[PDB]
Amino acid sequence: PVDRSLLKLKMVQVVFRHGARSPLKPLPLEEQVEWNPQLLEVPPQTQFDYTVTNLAGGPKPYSPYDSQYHETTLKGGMFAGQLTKVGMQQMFALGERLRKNYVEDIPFLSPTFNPQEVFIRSTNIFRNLESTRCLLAGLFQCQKEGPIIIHTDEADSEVLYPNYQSCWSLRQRTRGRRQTASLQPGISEDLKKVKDRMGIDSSDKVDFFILLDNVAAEQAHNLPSCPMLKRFARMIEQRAVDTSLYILPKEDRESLQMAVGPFLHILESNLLKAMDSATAPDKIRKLYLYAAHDVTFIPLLMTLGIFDHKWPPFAVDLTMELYQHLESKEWFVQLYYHGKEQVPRGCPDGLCPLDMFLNAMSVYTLSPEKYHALCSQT
Repeated sequence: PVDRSLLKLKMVQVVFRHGARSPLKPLPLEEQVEWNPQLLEVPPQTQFDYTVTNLAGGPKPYSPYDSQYHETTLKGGMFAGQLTKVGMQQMFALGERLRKNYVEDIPFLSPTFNPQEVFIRSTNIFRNLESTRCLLAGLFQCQKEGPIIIHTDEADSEVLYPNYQSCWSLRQRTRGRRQTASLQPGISEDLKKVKDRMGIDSSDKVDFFILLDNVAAEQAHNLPSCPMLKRFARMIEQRAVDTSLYILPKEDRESLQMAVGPFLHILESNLLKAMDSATAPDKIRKLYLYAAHDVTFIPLLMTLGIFDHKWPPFAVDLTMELYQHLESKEWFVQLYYHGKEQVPRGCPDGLCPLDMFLNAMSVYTLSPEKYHALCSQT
């Protein structure tokens, strides 16, 4: 048994999903809920100025995703996929929770944003950059000692989600299952049933991802959803998860490696920086922030053996704390998901000795050189 009073907090990594937003695509029904631009009013307490650069960096890369979303105008006038004031407030509250843990309860982080203590990375999509702003606003109460810089990568090299367009081997392994996923036993019958009851045309192309997208977005904003959409909300969520897992199952190790392995390699590398005491204390940070996606969380959670079979909700976070025992000099990792203490695969306890944790992750970790080899057929 370890006495936690001799544990000293060294490093924190937070991976989070953006807050509540408008749907990527609306449902194909004559009667749709309105997405009103009034939902985009910025809460004053989240006002924080930042700039975005590439990883170098370097100018903010072009975002194909932002362009794609602006091609879709929802009933009411909002664009698809935009963070709302509801989402901004969720991200702010996550920020204030972090402040409680890492600023107030122990003096780990400065009360004001210090560029040298914090590394910030996001995918290059407006809802993630804005969520990052709101998280920081809550964590630092809109106070900074220096400019906030968010790093983002070119879409073609991005590792913060499974990248199908850039990784040829991943695309090839999953293509067959992706084709047939909605035709699988029990998924297909449920899908047919929900579409029938909702009066959605048999010809319309709709899967559980689209249904879940809309019910989660509508529910988070308390919009007047179709009564049948509400009746099936839980089943819809379950089947969206089943679809995802059929395509990228826990038993397919190599697909998991290519999907999340490079991101895990990043998280591992951060932990390892603690093993070198003298080397580059300049490069090391106290806090690493990554704005990632629900499609990142699912495989990520599975590789850590903590997946709960729920769709990762708006503003969810995965938090990794690294401690060193002051007497023993042993290193320990603690993992939390959505505020809840977790016990990862291959770990005896919630407080996991660093060496055992690293061994567990190493099953799925993918170095950049290996990953690069697989991204190409030739």
